[PDB]
Amino acid sequence: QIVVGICSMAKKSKSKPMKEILERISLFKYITVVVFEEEVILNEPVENWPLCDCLISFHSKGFPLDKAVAYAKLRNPFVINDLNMQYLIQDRREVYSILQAEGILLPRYAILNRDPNNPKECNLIEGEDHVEVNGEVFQKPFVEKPVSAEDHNVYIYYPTSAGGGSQRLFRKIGSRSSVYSPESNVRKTGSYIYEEFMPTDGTDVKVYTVGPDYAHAEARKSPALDGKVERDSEGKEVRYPVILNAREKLIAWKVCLAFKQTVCGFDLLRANGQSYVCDVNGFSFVKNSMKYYDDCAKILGNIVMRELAPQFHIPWS
Ligand SMILES: O=P(O)(O)O[C@@H]1[C@H](OP(=O)(O)O)[C@H](OP(=O)(O)OP(=O)(O)O)[C@@H](OP(=O)(O)O)[C@H](OP(=O)(O)OP(=O)(O)O)[C@H]1OP(=O)(O)O
Ligand SMILES: Nc1ncnc2c1ncn2[C@@H]1O[C@H](COP(=O)(O)OP(=O)(O)NP(=O)(O)O)[C@@H](O)[C@H]1O
Ligand SMILES: [Mg+2]
Ligand SMILES: [Mg+2]
Ligand SMILES: [Mg+2]
Repeated sequence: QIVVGICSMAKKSKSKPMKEILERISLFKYITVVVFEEEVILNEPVENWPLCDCLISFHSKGFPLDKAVAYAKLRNPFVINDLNMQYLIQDRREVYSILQAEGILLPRYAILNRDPNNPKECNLIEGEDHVEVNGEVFQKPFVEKPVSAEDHNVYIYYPTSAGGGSQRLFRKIGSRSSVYSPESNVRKTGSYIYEEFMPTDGTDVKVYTVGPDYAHAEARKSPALDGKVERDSEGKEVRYPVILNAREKLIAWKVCLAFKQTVCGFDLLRANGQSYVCDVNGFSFVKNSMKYYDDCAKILGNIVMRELAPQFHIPWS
C-alpha cells in the first residue's frame, strides 16, 4: 500500500471537510491514509512519527512547521504542499513579492517597515486624506494590512468626502467581520502594507485550487462593507456562485505553482474589468460542497498514483 500521511493540527485534521476528503481518498484501492495524532506532532521527535510515501502537511496556528520540515528531510516523502514555502505564506511582503514576480495583477502597494525601538523614524507622512509610504502616495480610500498574514486586523481608511473614519476588519466572531471606527489616522505601531482600495461589487471571490488545473471559486460579501455576516439557517456563511474566466483560471494555475501549494486558497478582487489577487492563504478546502469533496479526493488520489505507482509496480493510466 502507498501511505498518504496527513500532518496538521487536530482542528484541521478532524475538520468536516478533511474527514470528507480523507474518507474518499481511502477508496483508492492502493492508498492507505494515516492521520498523524496532534499529541505526536507536538510532543514526539520526528524520528518517531509514522512513515508515509506522500505527505500532506500544512501550517496553522500552533503548528510546529520546523518539525514538519525536519520530518520531510528525514523521510523524503512526495510532498503535496511544499513546507518551506509555508514560512513565506505567513508574511504578506513575501506573498506580494512572489505575485509580482509571476506577472500577477495585484493592488498597488508599499511596505512600511517600522523599527519597534524607533517607531517615528519610518518612512511615513500622513495627511488627512492620504498617506505617503516611502514617498509613494495613497489617497483615501486605502487599505492597511499587518505584515503578518496571520494577523487579520486589516483596516480600511475612508476619505473625508465619505465621512472619514475607518473600517476595522477581524477574524469573524459570530454575526460580525468588521466594525466602523471614527478614527481617521493610521496605526502608529507595527509594520504594514499600504495598498490601493480596489472597488468591487461588494463581494470577494475565494478560489480553491487542487493542483494547477482545477479551481473552485465562490463569492462572499466583503467584510469591508458593513461587517454584518450573512448566515444561513445552518450558521454557515452565505456563498454566491462564481465561474472563473480564462484570465482567472490562469491566475489560479500560477498561484498554485508559484507557491508550490497543490491545495491552495487565495482571494480575488474583481475590479475595473480585471481580477486582482489580494491574499494567498495556502492549504484550504471548500466547505459544504459535496462535488468538491469528490473532485478534490479524486484529483489528490490521482496525483499520488501518478507519482508513486511506478515505484510500487502498480499499473496506472
Ligand atoms: O478561508 P476560508 O475558506 O473561509 O476558511 C477559513 C474558515 O472560514 P469558514 O470555515 O467560515 O470558511 C475559518 O473558520 P471560521 O471563520 O471560524 O468559520 P465559522 O464562523 O463558520 O466557524 C477558519 O478560522 P478558525 O477555524 O476560526 O481558525 C480559517 O482558519 P485560518 O486559516 O484563517 O486560521 P488557522 O486556524 O488556519 O490558523 C479558515 O479555515 P481554513 O482555510 O480551512 O484554514
Ligand atoms: N486592496 C484592496 N481593495 C479592496 N478591498 C480589499 C483590499 N485588500 C483587502 N480587501 C478586503 O479586505 C478583506 C480582507 O483582506 P485580506 O487581504 O483577505 O486579509 P486576511 O487577513 O488575509 N483574510 P483571510 O482570507 O481570512 O486570510 C478582503 O477579503 C477584501 O474584501
Ligand atoms: Mg484505500
Ligand atoms: Mg483573505
Ligand atoms: Mg489571508
